[PDB]
Amino acid sequence: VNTVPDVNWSKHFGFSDAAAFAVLDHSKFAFDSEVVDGKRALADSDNNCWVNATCLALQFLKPTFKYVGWEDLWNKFVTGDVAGFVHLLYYIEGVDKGAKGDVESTLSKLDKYIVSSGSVTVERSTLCDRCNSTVKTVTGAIAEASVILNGHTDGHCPHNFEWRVQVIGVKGDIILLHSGSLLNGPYVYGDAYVAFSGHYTVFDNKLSKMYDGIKCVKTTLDTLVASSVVIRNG
Ligand SMILES: [Zn+2]
Repeated sequence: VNTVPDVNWSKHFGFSDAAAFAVLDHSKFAFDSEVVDGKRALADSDNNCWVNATCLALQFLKPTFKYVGWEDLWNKFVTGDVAGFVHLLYYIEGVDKGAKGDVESTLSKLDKYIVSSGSVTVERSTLCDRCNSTVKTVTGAIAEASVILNGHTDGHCPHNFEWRVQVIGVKGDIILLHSGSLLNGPYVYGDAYVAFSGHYTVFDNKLSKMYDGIKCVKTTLDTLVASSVVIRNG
């Protein structure tokens, strides 16, 4: 009779069924957390490693959210009230509590809720004399691109020349989600990498440390297979 209208929640959160999220208790998603080297990390529990990696990646990115409700739940997350933002991730990605989710799939959905912060330029080059190399610049906070330093082949033109795809520039701040099969480095340089340790971790590339839940391990990027890279001011 006297509730916030449903369209008020949709404006607040930016998706049409937000009232159905807003009515739900979020307290089952209040995972234990600690602040480890200045960032909020979730203790490993209930297959939540994918949530920890998503939220640590976002803290390396430093996003500005487009919608007030996201901004509010994010500010609460960083100050230690984590449940609402964590539930929001399970809700948006569509993962049962207790099941594993895919970090890159989740980050990909979050792009529309975040103010654009960077751009990535990918060249698809060929030596063919009939076909032309192409260049495409994607602008956002999260974008799909090969995270392999020297690029990768991408099939052939009909004249039998290889196409090669490669990141040739990054401006601003952006997370690149790896596009193809998982491979060893060298990787495009960034501040942090989402990686596989049999589960998700996040590697800080300036401190050379790996977050595993709330634990921290000094190790090297060479020991890891990265699925995404967080790049800051180029
Ligand atoms: Zn050709």
